[PDB]
Amino acid sequence: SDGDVVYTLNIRGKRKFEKVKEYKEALDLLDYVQPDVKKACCQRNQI
Amino acid sequence: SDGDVVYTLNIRGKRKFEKVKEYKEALDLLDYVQPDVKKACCQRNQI
Amino acid sequence: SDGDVVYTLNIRGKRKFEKVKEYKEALDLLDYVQPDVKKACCQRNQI
Amino acid sequence: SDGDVVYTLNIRGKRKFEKVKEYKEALDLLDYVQPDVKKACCQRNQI
Repeated sequence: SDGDVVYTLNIRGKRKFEKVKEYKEALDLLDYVQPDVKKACCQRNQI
Repeated sequence: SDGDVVYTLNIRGKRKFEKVKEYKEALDLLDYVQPDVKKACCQRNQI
Repeated sequence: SDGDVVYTLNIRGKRKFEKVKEYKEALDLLDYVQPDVKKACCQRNQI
Repeated sequence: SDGDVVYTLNIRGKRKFEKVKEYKEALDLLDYVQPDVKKACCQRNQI
């Protein structure tokens, strides 16, 4: 249910942000695509 | 391109691992689903 | 030198943010405490 | 009490790993240095 609560994360440091933002993008995509793509992803490039 | 180079990450601590593990899944997914779903994701649940 | 550049990351979704926010805190901490604590941390709970 | 349980995370992909490993490093540090350093970090480079 908690997927639209805009939680701002002011990350001081560009390089630092690049890491975190990569995680937020990844989390947003995790919460985006079908659960089955995750299974197929598991056997695509995951371990 | 480095997406199939098995890099083991021994994460001591269950709760800790749970955080990283989802990140690795999220990253695996970032490199999995079509770039267009990421665009649509941007307008689905991203900011 | 990019460690003090405020890069806002609006993370929609509480649970999502909780993960990334802990990552930004963790990164901010990586970029804070003494380098020797990292060595000791490496052998404290890191692998 | 879950900070010393070795949970291996085989991250396929170097670039991917660099991100997650940075998270695990950061998480390990979060559970390492004193909670007061986090407070001071908060007002050192955190937002």
